[PDB]
Amino acid sequence: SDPKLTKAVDSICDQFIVTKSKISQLTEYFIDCMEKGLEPCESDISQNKGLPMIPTFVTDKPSGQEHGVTMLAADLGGTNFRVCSVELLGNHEFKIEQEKSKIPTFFFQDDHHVTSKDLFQHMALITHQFLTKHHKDVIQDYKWKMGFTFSYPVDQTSLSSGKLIRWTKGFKIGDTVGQDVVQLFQQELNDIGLSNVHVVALTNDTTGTLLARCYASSDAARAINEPVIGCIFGTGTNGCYMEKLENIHKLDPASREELLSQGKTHMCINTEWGSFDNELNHLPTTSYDIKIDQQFSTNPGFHLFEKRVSGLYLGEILRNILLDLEKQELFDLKESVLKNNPFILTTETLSHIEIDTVENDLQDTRDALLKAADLETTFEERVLIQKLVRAISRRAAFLAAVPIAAILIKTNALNQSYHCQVEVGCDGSVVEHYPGFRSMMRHALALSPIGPEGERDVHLRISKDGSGVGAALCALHANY
Amino acid sequence: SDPKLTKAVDSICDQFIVTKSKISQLTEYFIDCMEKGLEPCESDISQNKGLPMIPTFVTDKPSGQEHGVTMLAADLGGTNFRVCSVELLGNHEFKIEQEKSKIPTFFFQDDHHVTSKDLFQHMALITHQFLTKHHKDVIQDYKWKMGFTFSYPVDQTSLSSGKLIRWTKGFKIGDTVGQDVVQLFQQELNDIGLSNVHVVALTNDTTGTLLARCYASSDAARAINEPVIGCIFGTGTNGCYMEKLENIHKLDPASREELLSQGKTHMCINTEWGSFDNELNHLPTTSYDIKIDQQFSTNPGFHLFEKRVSGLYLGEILRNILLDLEKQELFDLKESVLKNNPFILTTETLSHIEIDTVENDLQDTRDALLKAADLETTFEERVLIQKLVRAISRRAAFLAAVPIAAILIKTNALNQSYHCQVEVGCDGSVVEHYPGFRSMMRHALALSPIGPEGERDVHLRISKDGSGVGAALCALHANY
Ligand SMILES: OC[C@H]1O[C@H](O)[C@@H](O)[C@@H](O)[C@@H]1O
Ligand SMILES: OC[C@H]1O[C@H](O)[C@@H](O)[C@@H](O)[C@@H]1O
Repeated sequence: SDPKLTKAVDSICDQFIVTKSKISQLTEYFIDCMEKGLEPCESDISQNKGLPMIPTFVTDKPSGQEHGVTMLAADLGGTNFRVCSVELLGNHEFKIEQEKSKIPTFFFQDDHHVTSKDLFQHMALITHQFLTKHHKDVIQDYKWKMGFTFSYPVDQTSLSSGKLIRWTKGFKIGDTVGQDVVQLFQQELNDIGLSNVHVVALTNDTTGTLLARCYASSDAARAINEPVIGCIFGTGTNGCYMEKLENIHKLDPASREELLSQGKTHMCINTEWGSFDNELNHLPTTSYDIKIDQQFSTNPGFHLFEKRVSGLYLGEILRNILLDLEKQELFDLKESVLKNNPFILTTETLSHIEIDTVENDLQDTRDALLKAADLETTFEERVLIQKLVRAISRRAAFLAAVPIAAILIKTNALNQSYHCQVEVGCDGSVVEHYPGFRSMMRHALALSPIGPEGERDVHLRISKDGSGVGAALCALHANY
Repeated sequence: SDPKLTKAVDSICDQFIVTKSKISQLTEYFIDCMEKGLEPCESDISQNKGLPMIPTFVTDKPSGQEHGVTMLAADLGGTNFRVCSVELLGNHEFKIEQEKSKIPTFFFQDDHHVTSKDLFQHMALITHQFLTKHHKDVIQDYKWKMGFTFSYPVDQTSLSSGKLIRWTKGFKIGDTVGQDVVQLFQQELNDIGLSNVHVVALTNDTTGTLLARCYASSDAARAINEPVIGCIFGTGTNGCYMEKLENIHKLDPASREELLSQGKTHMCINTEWGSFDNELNHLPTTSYDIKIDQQFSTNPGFHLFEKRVSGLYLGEILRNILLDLEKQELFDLKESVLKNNPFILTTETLSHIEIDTVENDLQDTRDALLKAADLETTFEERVLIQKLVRAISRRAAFLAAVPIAAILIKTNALNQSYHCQVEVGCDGSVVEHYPGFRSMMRHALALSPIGPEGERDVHLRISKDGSGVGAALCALHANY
């Protein structure tokens, strides 16, 4: 027991407190940023520091009765790449064949040069392998339609076109920025004899999450649970929603009028809320967050909301806290390997600490810290490390509720029919598996302007779109 | 169209309102009735008018790692009888084969005499039919153990013995009352060559629901979701919970000390909360409820809470309201068959009205009323019937939350570790399929003394396991 270490920890934990008044302020500011982000910016989209609010050119929420021939789907995340074939049977049913593979660490390192051709050649070959394994009998001329789920910010110009704005989540491929990722992918498919495979749709992982949940939600569930948000809380964080065409002022007025005359009323918006308040006008900030953004992040000055929320960064926050406590001569790092190893403490490490119990002398915390960075600890040190972890995760979960509450308020989403609630489709390892993260998001929602009664009308449902149904639904609509 | 009918309906709807203060009163009173009911009744158990609080002789919550050879299970409800075989694989997994069949209307007509042998012979033959279909090769050669789920109040004397206290729901076989239902069932199994099938456990459907959730709940979910209540909202309503052995004063002190010395701390209590406040000291009561209890129910003076909540009675409430409005010359029943047909309006009929919409001129309500009792309606009449239905169902759901809040408060269930929440295993057609019932129960929980913060820690989870797994777990434990 070191009373000076205990007070230092309690003081740092206080730096992560998010009050009811703060949530209200951030919710209000988020809506302002939404409206600003819906206006056209005559600057560079890569220079823009506001809330991107990217039109996805998706205008229809699936009913569940969509059906068609087998579609192809490719899904590039922050960790895995998947190729799938999806047969939409209507009636909320589908057949899926998929192959999942980790993204090689080769694409995340700077010691050797990585090019766009490396990435998209790798993706085209995986596609070729999938088609050889699961659809060998299909003619080599078959007119495959493919939907491409690309979980990165894209300057979407149509359903099938858009240029990469900037990488995130540790990806470092310099020459992809400013390039149309559908063309890059299509060219590599062409080069290996798969020119008959046409990438006809491009969706963000938020967009796919919303569409897939709209299609799969049964008639009974859909009756009293209306999916209004598809969002992600994993390596990164983001969410989408349906905005009135009239409010999407950055959209060409002729395109708006054309869509309106076709009977459309809304278009899905990829908010890219990981980049909420990149200027830090209001986001809770500690010295540890600044250090992560400026020194250890791949995109300094951008995606600052994500750096306080998503799983890529929560462990790194703890590392910088322990390093600061060592400089203060309060914590003995012993023979650990924390120093000079950014991101060696993972959110997976924290997940073993969050609900560890003192009845077992916090043995899971000890093992996790030894396994991660060879950090020996005493019981008393683990008690304080647990406090730090819980403050980090609570702030992350409280902030995670802000974009959702803001969207629900701006769109008046809680105004529905009798008994009908709003469903927020959630995917990602943090919201799904980090113990207590969902419970704290719900607490924060109850504290937000929607109040406890609004939170009861909100269903944070784990809804995974890892099978490519979201991309498949977009490809089904598009023309070959 | 008729302002006098509209004001009469609004006035009737106001009679079904349950206020926050009322919920608080009923929640407090329920706890008092729990403590009274845990004492010896000092009278006949069949004469007892208090909260039964029946000890089930189940003292251990499954861990999920139980495993063994295939067990048999039989489940007699108020509508169906099902036989199944359950293979417990450990690791929260199991294989189940089951056959469901309606209870013949022969057992529902008093026009001819029905005996216990009729019922249990029918059950034994269905069991034989199940074994012939799914286990033909070893029907007569296996020493089968069977768990018996009997969804009726039983004066349980051990895990495998208990006498029927009284029938509920649409059942009445006089010679079963006071008889050990395990012996009645076992005797009929013996008579058809199934003496090798041993009924070794007897559980209420509430008890089985809790056990099944304890076994099926994954390690991760179980870590932050402790199942504390198994409850039913179907034809009837009821729930069970784990009570400290020291508080079960009606239990023989020698048995309590024996169990305690064996390391046991709790026993599951079948509350039979359908019989909460049979004297109507506080329960909301209308003339329609009194008419149902005194004239149309099989058990007048008992199960009065159930008669305001469960699916057997909600439709019958609407029938008595429409009959009252006709006597007043305010509602035209036309050529309907409502009069002199108790229970012809079902909760299934009401489920089609609850979220029917005026955008479709309430056509589903029109069809449901014609199909149920040949009641033609105008749009205005359907609008008012919908108001009545919604007032009936809201009262049912608000009352349904009272026993749950009371149990959680009495047992200090919300006092747990960090992030740990309580799970309430729910089964039955009403909570599962009646639109909005679960949402209204959650509102009522937020209004109860546990408050909105308590409701967020409560998860009303629909039991996708059933009472067969619960009975199978008890059979696995018992000796052949
Ligand atoms: O994957 C979640 C989220 O992570 C980052 O914020 C970006 O790459 C987004 O495009 C993506 O939606
Ligand atoms: O089936 C739910 C419930 O219905 C009635 O209340 C009784 O028969 C109970 O024994 C039973 O648990």
